Amino acid sequence: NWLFGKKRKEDADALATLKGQQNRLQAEARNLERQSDEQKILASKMLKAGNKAGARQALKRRAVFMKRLNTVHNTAMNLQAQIDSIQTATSTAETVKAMELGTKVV
Amino acid sequence: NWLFGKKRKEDADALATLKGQQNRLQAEARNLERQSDEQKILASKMLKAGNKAGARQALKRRAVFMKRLNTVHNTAMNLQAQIDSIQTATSTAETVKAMELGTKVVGEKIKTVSPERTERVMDSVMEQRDQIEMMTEALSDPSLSEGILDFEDDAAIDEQLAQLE
Amino acid sequence: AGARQALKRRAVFMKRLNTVHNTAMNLQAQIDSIQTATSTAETVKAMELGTKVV
Repeated sequence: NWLFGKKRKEDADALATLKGQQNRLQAEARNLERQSDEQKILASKMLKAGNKAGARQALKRRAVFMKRLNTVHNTAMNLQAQIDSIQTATSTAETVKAMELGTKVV
Repeated sequence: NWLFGKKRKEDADALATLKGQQNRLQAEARNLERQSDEQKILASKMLKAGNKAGARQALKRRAVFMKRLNTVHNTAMNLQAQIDSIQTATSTAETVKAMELGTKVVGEKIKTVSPERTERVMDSVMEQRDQIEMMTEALSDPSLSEGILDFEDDAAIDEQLAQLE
Repeated sequence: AGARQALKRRAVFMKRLNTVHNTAMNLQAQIDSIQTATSTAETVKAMELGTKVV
């Protein structure tokens, strides 16, 4: 009876939490990409201005930004995979219940 | 309950302390850079005015200023790394809690409809398909009705076809 | 390399599409089984009535 609504609420809350966390991770990835583009343009500008050890520092900064971007991207992908697992499990349970109903009738 | 707000307050206070200390270190680095630029310009000016042992003293002064600047810069970088560690740890803990919530939900769903129940349902479907095929084949057998005369008039109907042709 | 990622994405989408298509086909087969069983039961009852009369 009332337990079905509670189960639906729990699934919706879990999906909301996972999507909110994925929103934070996408925001952080966007910030990292912004910083990486800024850093690439800055490195090109100062190489225009004639410095190369500073360009080594700039490319190191871009490399660490790219590494952090890749890590947050993979974490967001894993959260997406778990959201997909929740949806697939709900659909599979409903399909199995329908098949069981048809089997009972036949 | 109330402990969560206390934890948030403690993390915010720690970040405030670290950022304030980094502000002092950046201020000191700025002062050192100011002094180093002043010293370089002064050295060039007095070399214009013709003195070189004083220029050795001036370049020594600039060298020690540069060394202090490098040290404070590295200290500020380390403080930045620790601020990053605090933020990364908070984000990682929140992500792990979200993943645990999703795992709990999927575990309850898989407990409700296991794979054993799925295989039982599909076995029932295949068995009922077999039974329905048996019943449908019983009622549609041509040997009950269609084959009334099994007699060897295949030759005779061949002759009637020849008659028509 | 982005095209490798894109074709991988299309491949996983195609796999999921195939799986849902097969599940829908199985549900169609079970609907057909329900209809066939109802028709067969009605036919057997009619044949039994005729057999009683004869």
